[PDB]
Amino acid sequence: KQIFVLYFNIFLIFLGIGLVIPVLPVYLKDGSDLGLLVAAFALSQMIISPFGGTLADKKLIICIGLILFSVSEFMFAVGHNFSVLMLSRVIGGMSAGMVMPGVTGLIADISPSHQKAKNFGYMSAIINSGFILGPGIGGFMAEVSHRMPFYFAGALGILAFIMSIVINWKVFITPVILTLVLSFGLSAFETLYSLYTADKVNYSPKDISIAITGGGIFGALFQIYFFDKFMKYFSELTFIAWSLLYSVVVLILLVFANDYWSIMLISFVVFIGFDMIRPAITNYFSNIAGERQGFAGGLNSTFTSMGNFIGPLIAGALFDVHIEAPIYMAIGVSLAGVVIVLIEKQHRAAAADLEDNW
Repeated sequence: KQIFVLYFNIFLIFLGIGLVIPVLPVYLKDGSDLGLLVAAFALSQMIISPFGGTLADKKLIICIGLILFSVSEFMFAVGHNFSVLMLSRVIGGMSAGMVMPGVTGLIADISPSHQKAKNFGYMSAIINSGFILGPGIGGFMAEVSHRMPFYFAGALGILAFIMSIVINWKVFITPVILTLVLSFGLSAFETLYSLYTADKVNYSPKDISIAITGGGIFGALFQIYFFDKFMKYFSELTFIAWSLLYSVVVLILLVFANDYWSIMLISFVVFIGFDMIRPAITNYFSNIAGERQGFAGGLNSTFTSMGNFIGPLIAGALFDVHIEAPIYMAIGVSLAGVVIVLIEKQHRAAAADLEDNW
């Protein structure tokens, strides 16, 4: 019971990131502006991640972050000016950066024995599922009212508050870039996808929402089942490389797909690669520094937030330049991740053979 509330809390916190994706066209009333709000959320989270951890060193921080998230969501619901939306996004990012440290601290202590190694993988899966389903749930809730999703998210924030009431940096260079790859490959893509599908083949908010929700659900189920079943076939690095290659294949063939049902079916299966990448990256981080737990989680969080900042910002500009440019951006970032994985494999093999020769 006391663990499920934390999972729902972090799910809601990361859902608040993408809840603005399908509705901001209505709120704007006149690319970069669309990505600016999610960038503000991510930037505030990244700034107050180390500060949030320092505060957590001094819990009530989770409750205060939940209250701040609720009030931020409510002012976004009642917001009408660009400044108000900017401030609401900033407080939402502060809430995220004050709630995530508390959840990370409490989940490690709550999980007994060796269960925390898989608990953190499940937490990463929850992060990815919430981040992906954000736009889908937002589009579904916007059907009754375009202002509705923020009232609904604020309400769930109050309910979450009530329920909660009731070293060497040489190695970390590899996973961190990978953390900066996935968050770059995913967020930017998911920031543009809607608009892309609204311009290339003229989707509808209902169709966009059902496509995103189906992709997220299929990706999450495939993730859990065949991630339990798939770590035996390959290793962590080979699995990451293959997932990046699969994501590249899916994105490339999505670029050359114009039919309605083809686009829908590929969107149902486009989120498998990232959903399998994220827990693998978390396991890589855990293996890299077992003793330095929490610090590795801190780097994971700050660089995930940095990726969520960087992705949409240039994704909007590239979209303003070319309609499918963010797709090429994501493909290039995933190819760079593949190259980095190969380089790290070469370095690992060289070190291993050197040690064996010694």
